[PDB]
Amino acid sequence: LESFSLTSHEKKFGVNIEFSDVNFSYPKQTNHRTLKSINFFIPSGTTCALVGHTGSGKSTIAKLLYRFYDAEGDIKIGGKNVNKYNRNSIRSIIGIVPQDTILFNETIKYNILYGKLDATDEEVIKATKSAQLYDFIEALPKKWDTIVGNKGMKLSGGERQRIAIARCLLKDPKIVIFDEATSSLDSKTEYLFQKAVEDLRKNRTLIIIAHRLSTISSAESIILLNKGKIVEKGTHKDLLKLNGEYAEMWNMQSG
Repeated sequence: LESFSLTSHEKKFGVNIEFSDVNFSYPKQTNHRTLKSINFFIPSGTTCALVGHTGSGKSTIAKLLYRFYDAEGDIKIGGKNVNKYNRNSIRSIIGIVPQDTILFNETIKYNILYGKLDATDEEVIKATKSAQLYDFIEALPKKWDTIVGNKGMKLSGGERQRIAIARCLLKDPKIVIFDEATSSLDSKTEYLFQKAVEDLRKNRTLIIIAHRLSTISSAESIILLNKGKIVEKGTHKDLLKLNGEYAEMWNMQSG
């Protein structure tokens, strides 16, 4: 098995992603599939939002890109089939910012550099400034050396996810998978999000798993899943005009 390699252009600007007639069920899910005849293509260096009710199969798409499970059908990165490569060379070009990040019981700086144990203090500062985490850390009583985790200072979900964003910028992958955990209790969370997304997206292919549709409206492509099937695809304006399920959700969430 080969090791995945990005072209020089791909390294500079990002890589495309395609799923072709992809079908999956989890090992214990012995009656039904979580994903059904999934076809989509993400152009390199663009953003793609995956939307849909819980159950739709949104997060399973990510797990298959990161090779957590094997699917039937074809997953291709940069036109190349992932089944020709060893898993670790695929994962090295993908960064996950999950809904919920578990912290090591260690300094905040240790938790960040885990993205790339190598990083210079300078790369670490830049990552933490992009993640919107620098003023939070400068204000801490031990700053960098503050012990976090479950013995240690407790961080919100928003804050832990900013560590995850920083880990990811340090990793510097060419694919970023970002499960959004903005809160409709506080509009600063979404503004922080976008500030991060702006830096995250820079010269990368970015997939956003969205639960709140407003985080996603300027995404170059939105894919709406309904029970494992992709039922609609396009940009925000087009999906509203379609007046289908994305328009229904959008209006419920808008009130």
